[PDB]
Amino acid sequence: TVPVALVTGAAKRLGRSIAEGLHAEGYAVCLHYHRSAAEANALSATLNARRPNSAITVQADLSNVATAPAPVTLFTRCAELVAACYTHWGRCDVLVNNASSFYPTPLLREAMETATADLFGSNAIAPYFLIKAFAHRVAGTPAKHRGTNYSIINMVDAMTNQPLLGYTIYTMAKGALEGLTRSAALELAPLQIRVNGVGPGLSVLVDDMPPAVWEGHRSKVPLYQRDSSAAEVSDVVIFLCSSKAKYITGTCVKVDGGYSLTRA
Amino acid sequence: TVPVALVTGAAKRLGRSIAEGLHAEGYAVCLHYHRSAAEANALSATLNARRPNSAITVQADLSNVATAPSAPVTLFTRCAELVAACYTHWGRCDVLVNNASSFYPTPLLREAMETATADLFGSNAIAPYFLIKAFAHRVAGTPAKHRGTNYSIINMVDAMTNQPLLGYTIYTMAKGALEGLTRSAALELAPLQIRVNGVGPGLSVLVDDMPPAVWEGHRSKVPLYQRDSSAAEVSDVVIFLCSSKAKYITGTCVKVDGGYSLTRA
Amino acid sequence: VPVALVTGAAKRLGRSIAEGLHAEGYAVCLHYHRSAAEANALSATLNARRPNSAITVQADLSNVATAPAPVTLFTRCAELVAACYTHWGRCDVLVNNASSFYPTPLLRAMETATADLFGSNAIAPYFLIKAFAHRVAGTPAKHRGTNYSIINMVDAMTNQPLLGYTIYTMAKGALEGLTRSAALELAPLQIRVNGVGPGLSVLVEGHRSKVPLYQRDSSAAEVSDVVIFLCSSKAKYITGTCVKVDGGYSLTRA
Amino acid sequence: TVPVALVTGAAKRLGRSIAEGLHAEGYAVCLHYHRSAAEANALSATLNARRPNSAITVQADLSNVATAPAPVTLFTRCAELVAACYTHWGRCDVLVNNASSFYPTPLLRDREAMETATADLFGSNAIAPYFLIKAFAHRVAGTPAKHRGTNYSIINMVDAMTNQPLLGYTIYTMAKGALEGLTRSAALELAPLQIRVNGVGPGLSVLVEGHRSKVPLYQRDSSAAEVSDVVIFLCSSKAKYITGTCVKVDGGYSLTRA
Ligand SMILES: NC(=O)c1ccc[n+]([C@@H]2O[C@H](COP(=O)([O-])OP(=O)(O)OC[C@H]3O[C@@H](n4cnc5c(N)ncnc54)[C@H](OP(=O)(O)O)[C@@H]3O)[C@@H](O)[C@H]2O)c1
Ligand SMILES: NC(=O)c1ccc[n+]([C@@H]2O[C@H](COP(=O)([O-])OP(=O)(O)OC[C@H]3O[C@@H](n4cnc5c(N)ncnc54)[C@H](OP(=O)(O)O)[C@@H]3O)[C@@H](O)[C@H]2O)c1
Ligand SMILES: NC(=O)c1ccc[n+]([C@@H]2O[C@H](COP(=O)([O-])OP(=O)(O)OC[C@H]3O[C@@H](n4cnc5c(N)ncnc54)[C@H](OP(=O)(O)O)[C@@H]3O)[C@@H](O)[C@H]2O)c1
Ligand SMILES: NC(=O)c1ccc[n+]([C@@H]2O[C@H](COP(=O)([O-])OP(=O)(O)OC[C@H]3O[C@@H](n4cnc5c(N)ncnc54)[C@H](OP(=O)(O)O)[C@@H]3O)[C@@H](O)[C@H]2O)c1
Ligand SMILES: COC(=O)C1CCN(C(=O)c2ccc(N(C)Cc3cnc4nc(N)nc(N)c4n3)cc2)CC1
Ligand SMILES: COC(=O)C1CCN(C(=O)c2ccc(N(C)Cc3cnc4nc(N)nc(N)c4n3)cc2)CC1
Ligand SMILES: COC(=O)C1CCN(C(=O)c2ccc(N(C)Cc3cnc4nc(N)nc(N)c4n3)cc2)CC1
Ligand SMILES: COC(=O)C1CCN(C(=O)c2ccc(N(C)Cc3cnc4nc(N)nc(N)c4n3)cc2)CC1
Repeated sequence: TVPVALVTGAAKRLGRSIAEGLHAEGYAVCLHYHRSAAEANALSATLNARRPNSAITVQADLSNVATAPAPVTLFTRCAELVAACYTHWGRCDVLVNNASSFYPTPLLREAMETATADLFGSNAIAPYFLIKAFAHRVAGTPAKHRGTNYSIINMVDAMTNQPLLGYTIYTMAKGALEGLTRSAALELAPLQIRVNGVGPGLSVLVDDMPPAVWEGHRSKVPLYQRDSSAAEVSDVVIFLCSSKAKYITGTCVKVDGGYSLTRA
Repeated sequence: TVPVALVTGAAKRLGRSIAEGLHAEGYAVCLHYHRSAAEANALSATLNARRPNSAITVQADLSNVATAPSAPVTLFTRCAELVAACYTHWGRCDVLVNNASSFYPTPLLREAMETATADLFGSNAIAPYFLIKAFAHRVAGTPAKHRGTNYSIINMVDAMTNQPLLGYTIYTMAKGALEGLTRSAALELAPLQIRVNGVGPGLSVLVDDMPPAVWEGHRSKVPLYQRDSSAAEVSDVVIFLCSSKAKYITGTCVKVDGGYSLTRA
Repeated sequence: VPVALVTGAAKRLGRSIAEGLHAEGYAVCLHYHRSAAEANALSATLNARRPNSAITVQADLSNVATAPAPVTLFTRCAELVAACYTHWGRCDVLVNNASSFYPTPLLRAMETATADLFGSNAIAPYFLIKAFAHRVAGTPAKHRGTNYSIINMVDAMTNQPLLGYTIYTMAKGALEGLTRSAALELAPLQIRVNGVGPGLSVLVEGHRSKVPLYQRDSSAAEVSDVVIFLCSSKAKYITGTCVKVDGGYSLTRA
Repeated sequence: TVPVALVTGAAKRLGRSIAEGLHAEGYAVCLHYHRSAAEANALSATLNARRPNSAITVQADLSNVATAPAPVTLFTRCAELVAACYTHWGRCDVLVNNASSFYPTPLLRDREAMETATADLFGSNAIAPYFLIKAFAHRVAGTPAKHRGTNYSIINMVDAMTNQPLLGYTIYTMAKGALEGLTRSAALELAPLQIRVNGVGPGLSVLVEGHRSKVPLYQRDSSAAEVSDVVIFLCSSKAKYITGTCVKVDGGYSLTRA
């Protein structure tokens, strides 16, 4: 039988590239989305056309809030994402924690608050609950029926040790996700679940600024003097999920073109 | 003329030693507590006896939850009022030590878990963020000519979290976040000359609620002295980092672990 | 056909790296110091699979002068890179794998130990990288390869130092520095410089059981496959980074 | 009883500040120098004037080369530095590995040049510290327990910025990486003898406007005292639970990005 990957925030950009990369290796893919229903469903369509019954889409707000049905908690919503894989395909072999909100939370001058739950939920708390659910399902599976290549990838940030000015909550949340990578790798090793991180520097940079400014930022990357393509990140995620990487756990791989080696 | 330090979770153990260490250097100290009212008030008494009007106590749950007042009171508001208490009482707040911290297992493998999330993440990460925000807002709001000359924020982190304690995921995640806060705040608050640094104990003031051989077993693994640290062995470092001699240090984490993080299984 | 230079290629991890690269279509220059038999045997196997796809070169990578004026380590390193160019006209990949490893205790010979441990693990890699880079720079842009990659074999565990191994540990620390410095300086020439750090691999029960994942040391392939990936064009945005291949061993504490 | 500190490259700048800081705490200080005899001797004079017999000077090339007397090896020269403390004062409590050469060794465009460069940069920054630590430890081990000092401390002067390497400075950067490894390895091995081994890493200090303005805190390089005071604290008994750690003294400079 065919292995299953759950990719959060899979609709576009890096998540899509990760979903596509995994699909190209033969994985059936559960495509999580929050607001990008159209893009997610379009991606599912493409993948199901190449290979029937190889893609589904699930909607979830991964912010640390209760939602409307008692109210539904984030944990419950995370458990149902993993469950959707089991209900549809009877398994979940790979989890990619990719979904992530990203915007300023300045230290210096119902916003703020919202911001805390959105940024911490998507980047840190939801990944925790998702890993918990993922692990619970593997533990609950009889050893003889388990998959042979369980892999969890956390999308971190190569640059957060050189924090982006005004992005504290985001930076804090990636710090937490790094901790989750290490703690989960240790605790889930007995179940042969590998937990690793991939950290982009600058990838698929949006040109929503003066062209010369866009160019200024990307030119700072020592290698190629440009931001990465989506595939340049996703191919690494795909390798780490492959059985050739089966001795790697608890580690974060920078995919940053040497950007973290720079100084002001 | 007397500088003011806010120390969270100041009632006992490391927080108390930090409060005492800062007080010994001339600081007036605002002693935060959650459940340890007796201990906090006793400590305040001792310090006020040595030096009148050099200690106060404030109560606050630093968990990421709304509390009862009218509208519910958010964590952010509660954090702001901690900083405000220093300004109301002494007209200043020069040092913040994010020490308060909950610490217990949140296993990945087999109502509870949810209060756990808000308690562990609130105390270790979210409250420090809001506390730093409030601290910084008050400095920015103070006219340059009236500002203190040695602003210092110390976050109590963990020297061992890169070698995670089995079953302590949320706690470990939260310290990870606090490390991020240290670095991000240091960069952003540098223009205001607010230094933000971390102190990371390994094993300190270990309590023996286990067979003696097991207790001795844990402490013997520390390469230096084969023992856990005293409270002062940690707090003295916090105090140095707050001193003006350490005024070029910001955004860094100092391990106080007797070489424990150098070990392997 | 692209060319890889693998130092200490005769056995264990170096052999697995040489084999892994060869399986991807690389011609491979197999460096050895004392293991002539093993190196030549490996060359034979590879040349049998694919004619003219393997050669062997001998060099002491210790920081000493050797007999011919005496020959310096730098010269010896330059000749290793040169051997690739003389034979195949190119050198696309360099894997700094050769490494001596033994106690240099601080608490109760020592001088050859310093030159051996520091030379193989740090100084020779530096000279090798220098020579490698010089040859790429000297090649006209239109004739250059499209996937230049240098991999340094580091150690996942050296931040948790092995008791009594100071010089070795120092040397890996230097090799890590080399990885970062070289990655930055050679970026304009599109030469990627990265590190792979094993924890416990191909151990010659108590020790291996401490590895959280699988409770065993790794196989050679479990390390070499990662080296091979980093050399592939799919990894072309990775430079200046070290990848631990340690089954979570560096996450442990006493 | 008067404790003794050996400070390498003690003649000027940070080393001098470290020597002065330690002396101000009551230490007798052995001032190592290579080429700066005048400055070293002038510093010794000042310190001996404040407190008779509290300073001496010793000359040594800490480069990884043999010198003229059989030729004298670096190891021997390092052992004699530690020995000089014992001969003069009967003890050596603190070692500060401060001496360091620092200049470009470019990977991209004189063969003898590059070779003395290797031995000079690696010797001073890494190999000599190793031998110095070895000698230092040997002397403590050889001292009967009842006669040992109570606050043994070795400080290695590292670099806060080497993870963001200075372009063209490979050998130097490699050597600091080695010194970091030495700090960690020595801390572990020498823990049983209660010898603490730590690192201090400046970012930009006592620079000889564009460069200094990049430091987030104060937008300037540090003073010598802003670094040396930290070295002094780490050697104090209040820091006696700190070992195997590197303290950045960089005004947040390592937090920056291009
Ligand atoms: N791009 C870079 O240069 C860069 C650099 C460093 C690290 N990274 C990391 O790499 C990963 C992917 O990068 P990216 O640029 O592709 O990310 P992105 O486009 O900014 O976000 C990816 C997806 O996350 C989902 N998301 C955001 N908030 C959510 C929430 N509260 N609940 C549920 N889903 C939410 C969104 O889904 P919907 O659209 O469906 O709403 C979005 O499509 C992220 O984890 C990021 O932190 C990226
Ligand atoms: N001790 C060690 O071996 C060790 C090791 C590594 C790191 N650390 C770090 O060093 C710091 C102090 O260590 P410690 O052992 O002295 O800590 P601790 O005794 O376990 O906790 C300190 C105080 O934190 C307060 N606290 C806990 N949860 C709170 C909440 N939800 N809201 C408000 N206050 C809360 C408690 O105050 P009340 O008693 O008033 O309720 C407690 O007295 C901590 O940040 C810890 O993470 C310690
Ligand atoms: N094995 C592990 O558990 C482990 C763990 C961490 C890191 N590593 C790293 O991974 C790499 C390979 O590991 P390994 O176990 O395969 O290494 P290894 O067997 O101990 O050594 C590999 C080769 O290095 C060569 N070599 C040693 N000293 C030399 C010198 N002075 N001049 C020239 N060549 C010299 C030897 O070549 P000859 O036989 O021809 O003389 C030897 O075959 C090393 O860099 C090591 O540091 C390995
Ligand atoms: N200054 C900074 O911005 C900065 C930044 C990062 C790290 N650091 C570190 O902090 C330490 C001190 O900094 P600094 O700027 O004061 O250093 P420095 O002035 O450049 O050098 C200090 C001393 O090292 C000695 N020295 C150099 N090569 C030697 C050799 N081959 N043998 C014996 N002695 C040798 C010299 O002694 P003589 O004059 O007697 O010949 C020199 O006075 C160094 O370890 C450095 O790496 C400094
Ligand atoms: C108002 O709009 C603008 O013009 C601003 C865009 C943000 N700005 C940047 O400099 C900036 C810094 C880092 C960036 N990245 C690292 C790219 C990027 C893009 N999307 C992301 N998404 C997530 N979730 N996480 C990331 N780290 C992430 N990162 C992008 C822009 C300032 C200008
Ligand atoms: C029942 O079996 C279990 O599940 C194990 C969990 C950990 N156990 C400990 O005894 C224990 C006690 C103290 C420890 N420390 C690291 C000391 C300590 C004590 N209080 C603290 N408080 C806070 N806030 N943060 C800390 N890092 C902290 N650390 C570690 C393990 C019991 C064994
Ligand atoms: C000739 O050497 C000797 O005198 C022996 C002394 C006792 N040894 C070990 O117990 C020991 C400890 C750790 C080991 N490993 C972590 C495996 C290993 C085996 N070979 C290696 N070779 C190199 N070059 N580098 C390594 N890190 C390396 N690592 C292996 C043996 C080392 C071998
Ligand atoms: C012979 O030397 C030369 O060729 C010059 C070339 C131009 N230089 C600089 O721009 C430069 C770059 C960085 C600097 N610093 C980070 C300050 C500094 C000054 N002296 C030092 N000395 C040592 N030993 N180590 C250091 N890290 C060190 N650092 C100083 C000057 C260095 C001096």
